[PDB]
Amino acid sequence: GSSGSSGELPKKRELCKFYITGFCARAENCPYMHGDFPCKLYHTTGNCINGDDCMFSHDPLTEETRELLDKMLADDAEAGAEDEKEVEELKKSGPSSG
Ligand SMILES: [Zn+2]
Ligand SMILES: [Zn+2]
Repeated sequence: GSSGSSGELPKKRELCKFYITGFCARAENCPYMHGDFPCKLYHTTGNCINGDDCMFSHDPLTEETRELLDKMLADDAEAGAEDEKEVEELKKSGPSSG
């Protein structure tokens, strides 16, 4: 990357709230980012659980994209919701059969 600049046009460079799952009514009509968008996990720590077959792009962050994360994260991180959690049972005792 050398230019960095990006003409000012009506295009959302954010992670579509649908792409996350894959059910986005508008495919090529989605003003948001789908693939190009850089992977989060791959960055959060460096390695992605998915692997080489990730649904997200693993390209090297750029002066541009970089700005995205700053927002995406800030939004999510800041706005966090509580969710139940527990430790599933490995193996509960069972009766006998004869
Ligand atoms: Zn979309
Ligand atoms: Zn990934």
